[PDB]
Amino acid sequence: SMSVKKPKRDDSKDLALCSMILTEMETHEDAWPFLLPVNLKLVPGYKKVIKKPMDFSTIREKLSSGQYPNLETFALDVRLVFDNCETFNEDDSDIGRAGHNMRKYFEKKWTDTFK
Ligand SMILES: Oc1ccnc2ccccc12
Repeated sequence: SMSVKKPKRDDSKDLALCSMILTEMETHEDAWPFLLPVNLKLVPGYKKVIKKPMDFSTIREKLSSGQYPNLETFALDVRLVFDNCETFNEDDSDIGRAGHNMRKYFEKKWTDTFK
């Protein structure tokens, strides 16, 4: 509360570390469904069903332009990519399995890096 501060976790390397994690996700062989925005003009249903589209290139642009106020807002967008994927794809489909794999990949990097 006012004039009562909790000890400050060092966040000086957060930007660099999130960038490294994102690079690792960008270069994963199962990242191909998530590299660019889904084409809303070519994929029936996507625009109406998925209220907040998100993809790696969009996360990269936001990270590079100071649009994440902290590391948790970055993690929220990454998870949104995989949440959208689960909403729109069957678990037993190529894209569906890719999403599950990528989420697992991300969360271990996240824990190992920050927890
Ligand atoms: O859910 C998806 C993620 C990435 N690409 C997609 C392409 C077509 C239909 C769904 C997709």
